[PDB]
Amino acid sequence: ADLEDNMETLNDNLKVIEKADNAAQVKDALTKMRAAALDAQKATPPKLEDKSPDSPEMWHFRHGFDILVGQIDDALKLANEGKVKEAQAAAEQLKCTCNHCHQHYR
Amino acid sequence: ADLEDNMETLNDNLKVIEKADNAAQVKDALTKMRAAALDAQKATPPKLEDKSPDSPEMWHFRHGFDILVGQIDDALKLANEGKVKEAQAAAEQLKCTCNHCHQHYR
Ligand code: HEC
Ligand code: HEC
Ligand code: NI
Ligand code: NI
Repeated sequence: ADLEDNMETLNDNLKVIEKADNAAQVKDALTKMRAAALDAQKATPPKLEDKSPDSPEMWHFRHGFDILVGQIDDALKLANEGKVKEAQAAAEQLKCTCNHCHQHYR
Repeated sequence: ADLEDNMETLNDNLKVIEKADNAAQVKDALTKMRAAALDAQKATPPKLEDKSPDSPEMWHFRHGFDILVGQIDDALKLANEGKVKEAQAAAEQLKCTCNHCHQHYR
């Protein structure tokens, strides 16, 4: 999917986790976010100056999703252990990683 | 003032906002952070002592304080509207910006 579809998937499913009642909902949302993050990882940010694939800026972009996926996996482990409240708190910690990447385009 | 002293001003006024009870305290602390951020913006950080003021590194360093000041101005607006709770949440959300500059420059 394109970057915009991925970002909608991420934003939508973070809200799903926030209002979820059970682990199945949290796990399903986190699984969808993980796929969307790995999809977006291969895209190019539209406002980036040097879009050269090996530029530090492009590596910092790709690495942002590595960090995001690691955090998604942290939350997935908690949800996999039936720790719904804890997984939800872990998902909230994603937000600063989202915002970090966005700030490179502001 | 130097970066370390301005950073102390920012860190301490973050705590003043956290324990504040009214809009006057929050406004006073945010205004103090705004001033410290604009003073810090004048400085070349240690890891860039080698770099010109028109260098892209320094443009982005100064831009980071503009982002932070923009967010402080949003929190000020909330406090001037008497939304004391929302202003305090906004001040907390600043910490993500604090950490992002640190990753790239500290
Ligand atoms: C880079 C490493 C990113 C991470 C991590 C996240 N997002 Fe993102 N997002 C990214 C880019 C390059 C952009 C476009 C910026 C621009 O030039 O406009 C976005 C944008 C969004 C949006 C706005 C919708 C859109 O532009 O199509 C949303 C709602 C969004 N992103 C959500 C989001 C969330 C919830 C994230 C973490 C869980 C997240 N993004 C991470 C790049 C990156
Ligand atoms: C760049 C745009 C920055 C923003 C935004 C914020 N800070 Fe910062 N901070 C920055 C640098 C380059 C440094 C290193 C200075 C040095 O001489 O090494 C720092 C350091 C700090 C510190 C440590 C201070 C010390 O005496 O070692 C603190 C406590 C700190 N910064 C706090 C802080 C807060 C709370 C911020 C947002 C509200 C914030 N900083 C923003 C650069 C930047
Ligand atoms: Ni970054
Ligand atoms: Ni000093």
